[PDB]
Amino acid sequence: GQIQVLEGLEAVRKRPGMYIGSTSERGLHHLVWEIVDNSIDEALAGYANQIEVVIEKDNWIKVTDNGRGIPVDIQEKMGRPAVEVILTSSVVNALSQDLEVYVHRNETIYHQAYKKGVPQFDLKEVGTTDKTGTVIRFKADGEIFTETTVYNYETLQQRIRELAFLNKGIQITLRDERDEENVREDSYHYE
Ligand SMILES: Cc1[nH]c(C(=O)Nc2nc3c(OCc4ccccc4)cc(C(=O)O)cc3s2)c(Cl)c1Cl
Ligand SMILES: [Cl-]
Repeated sequence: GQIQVLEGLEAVRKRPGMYIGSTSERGLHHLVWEIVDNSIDEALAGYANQIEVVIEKDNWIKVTDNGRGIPVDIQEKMGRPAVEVILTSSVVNALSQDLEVYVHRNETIYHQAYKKGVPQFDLKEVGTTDKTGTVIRFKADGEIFTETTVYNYETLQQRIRELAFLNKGIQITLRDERDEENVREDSYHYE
């Protein structure tokens, strides 16, 4: 089970272009689409209706949704929490130098961090909450994306606007916090 996980990460890092199209600027932006697509699926299942994408200092990406939260129940097949199985099978996690998740579920905040898809510690209870949803924060691996790891605000804006237009009823917000002195936000919500 666990051995099959490591080979999966190795495979994605060995031929990243086969999984995200390219290691150019295009492939870097794809990382955001892959995570946002998971939030959109949770909205289409009837659970979520708000997605926030933040470009943080040093081109971290934070994606937050108000869905049910990725499940944390032990996956009888792997003996690992479901969220760990799901994120260790993620292309984005494989192609990130660092990735962390916060799940709000069962009135609890759970946290796990990864490097190149490898968990750095067991899923941990870190707090309490009266909300549900998922926070993903990731830093693209510069060893993979050798051209640029800098996000283009207008590229992300055009695609987020498109996703809000195609998926009516979902509020999707993009915020650029890289320059703390000039913060830019665009928020889209069709019908
Ligand atoms: C930013 C973000 N959000 C999500 C996300 O919310 N995905 C979810 N998948 C799921 C989900 O997927 C299927 C599942 C997987 C393992 C164990 C039970 C169900 C189930 C349930 C549920 O049963 O309550 C809830 C969620 S929420 C993901 Cl994945 C990412 Cl990345
Ligand atoms: Cl759960």
